[PDB]
Amino acid sequence: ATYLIGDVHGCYDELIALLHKVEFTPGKDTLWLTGDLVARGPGSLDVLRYVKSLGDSVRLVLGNHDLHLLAVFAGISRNKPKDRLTPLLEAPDADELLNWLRRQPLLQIDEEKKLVMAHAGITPQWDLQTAKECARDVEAVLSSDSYPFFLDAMYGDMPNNWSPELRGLGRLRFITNAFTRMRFCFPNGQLDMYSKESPEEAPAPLKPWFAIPGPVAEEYSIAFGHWASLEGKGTPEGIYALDTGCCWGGTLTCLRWEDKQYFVQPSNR
Ligand SMILES: [Mn+2]
Ligand SMILES: [Mn+2]
Repeated sequence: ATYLIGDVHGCYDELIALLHKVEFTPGKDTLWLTGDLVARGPGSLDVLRYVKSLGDSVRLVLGNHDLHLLAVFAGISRNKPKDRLTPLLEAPDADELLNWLRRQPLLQIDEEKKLVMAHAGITPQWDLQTAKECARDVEAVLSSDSYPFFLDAMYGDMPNNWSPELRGLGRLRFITNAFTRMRFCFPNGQLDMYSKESPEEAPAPLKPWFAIPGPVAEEYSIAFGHWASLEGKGTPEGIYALDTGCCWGGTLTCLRWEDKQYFVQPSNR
C-alpha cells in the first residue's frame, strides 16, 4: 500500500502511532512524506533517524524547515529556541543524518499513479518538465560540497514571477520559494510571500496556488503539506493538502492512495 503523511514537525510519537494504525510494513508498503520533518515538535532527532532508516520504503520531499535546519547546521543561520533542534544538532550522528537529508528530492513523481508531491505544491507557472528541471538544479546544489553557499543564497522573497530567462541567484531563490514556501498566488500565477492565513482570510486578489489552473495540476494529482492554516480542507479534486498541523495541537493526517482512505492521529501535545 501507498501512504502519504503531512508535516511531521518532530512529532515522532504521533508518526509512529499513525503508522501502527495502518500497519505500515516496509517491503509491502511505501510512505510519502511532505517534508518539514523537523522543528517545533520535540522529536526531530528520532524522526530523522527513523525516516532515514526506511530507505527505499520512503519518498521524501524537503520543506522549508528542513532547509532551515540545514542552514543552522552549516552555520548559515541562527538557531531559534522554539524550533527545538538542539538535540538533533548535538547528536553524534548529526553529520550522517543531515548529509542524508540534504540529498533528498524537492519533488516526487509516480507516473503510474499520476501523482506529484512537493512541500508547498506546484506553482501554476510550471509545467512538469520545468518543475523537474528546477528540482534537479536545486537538488544538485544541496547535494554538493558547496551547499552552505546555496543555503545562504536561498533567503529572500524576490523574484516572485517565473520566467525561463531567470538566471543565477534569483532563479534559485524563486525555485526554492515555489517548492517550499508557496501558498497564495496573484491571478497571473505570481507568488505572494507574506500571507500565511486560510484562503477565507486572504486579501484580494490573492488565491490559493491550487485555485489557478496549471498544466501539472490538470494532468496529475498533487499532494503537499506546508500550509497548516488550510487545515487540509477547501481543495479541488486531485489536490491533497496533507498538513493538518500536528505540531500545533492539530492532527497528523495519513492518506492511503489505493482507496483514498484517511487515517488521523491526534496531537499528544
Ligand atoms: Mn512548510
Ligand atoms: Mn510545516
